Amino acid sequence: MVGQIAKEMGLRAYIVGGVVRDILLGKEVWDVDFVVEGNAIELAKELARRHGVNVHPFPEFGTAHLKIGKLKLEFATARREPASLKEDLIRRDFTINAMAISVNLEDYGTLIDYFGGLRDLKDKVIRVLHPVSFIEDPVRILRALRFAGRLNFKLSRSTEKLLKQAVNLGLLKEAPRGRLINEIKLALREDRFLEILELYRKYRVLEEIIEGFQWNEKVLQKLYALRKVVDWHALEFSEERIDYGWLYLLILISNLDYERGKHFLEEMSAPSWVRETYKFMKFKLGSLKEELKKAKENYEVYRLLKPLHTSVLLLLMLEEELKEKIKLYLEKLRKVKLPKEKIEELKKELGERIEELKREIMNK
Ligand SMILES: Nc1ncnc2c1ncn2[C@@H]1O[C@H](COP(=O)(O)OP(=O)(O)OP(=O)(O)O)[C@@H](O)[C@H]1O
Ligand SMILES: [Mg+2]
Repeated sequence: MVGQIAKEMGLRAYIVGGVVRDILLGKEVWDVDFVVEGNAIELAKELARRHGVNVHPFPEFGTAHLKIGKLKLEFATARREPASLKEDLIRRDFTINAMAISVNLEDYGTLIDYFGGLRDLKDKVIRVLHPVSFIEDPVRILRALRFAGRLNFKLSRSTEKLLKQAVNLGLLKEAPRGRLINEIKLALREDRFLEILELYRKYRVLEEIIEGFQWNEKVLQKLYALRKVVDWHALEFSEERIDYGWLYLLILISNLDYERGKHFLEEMSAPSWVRETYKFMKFKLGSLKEELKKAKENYEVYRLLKPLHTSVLLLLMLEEELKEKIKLYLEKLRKVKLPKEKIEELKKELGERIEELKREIMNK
């Protein structure tokens, strides 16, 4: 694979970063990151050569990206931004991300841990490499929590102190906006994203990001309830799955004004249906809940929930009194079908009579 060419080219290549951590944690990963002492670009192009695949070079970044099957390989030259592996490693964020495993033939299968990344790994501890790490790259403030959210890891004393410092220093607000938005977009893709929100509330990061944002108990409660509803729905219908991460985000921004909220969602590069759910949540949701509680017949609820998005209904299952109604619509009302002969007798305006018969049968 690599070590052959690394030996033939006299270079030294290493599997580096999150991939190594995932391997140690027994995680399946098809995305592989390499750091090389040598010329990594030529090594990558020669790998792509021998394998006969296509290689995208990046002279500016001094890196190369090549894909074999659905497996993606990124090769990078060791750099301090020559530079030894250690110097390339210490510039990264955390200890568990700071390790490497050699693919070179002599040392193959050797985990190289300078900073005790394995020590901090087994202790479930997120730890920065250097004391200025948060000031250096503010994104890490969020990142740590995310990892701490994902793996259920605790922040070390030093790390927590530095993090709280950098947060109180407000460096988060003066951080590059794009990278922050990216980190947030990556955070919501987590299944542990709710716990990440717990850490967010704990260290108050969102208050330093979004305009006029604060925390109250009702939002948190509706977030737990949201987790319940999401778990139940994901349990019942496996083919109806959507992205639930945005729903929590819509819960958080619920109390905020429409203008800045819309601007924020457009700033997040959010999907259509999400922002549509937001606009529908602001204005039309109140009268929706009103007329929903005012519905005597099941068919009326069917008519009301028919044009609605599924996410809107899932969001509507948060109400206790509306639970059985939503569950009824999902598991019964919308599954109703008809025979042939009846349609033929109706044909001797069509959809009207169809909805009429729907009204007839769905009330049983
Ligand atoms: N903001 C950052 N500061 C320093 N190093 C970083 C930063 N972001 C990523 N890295 C380094 O890049 C490597 C992989 O990048 P990435 O941000 O995808 O993290 P990851 O471990 O791959 O997370 P995931 O497995 O969830 O994708 C990490 O091991 C880390 O050392
Ligand atoms: Mg990765």
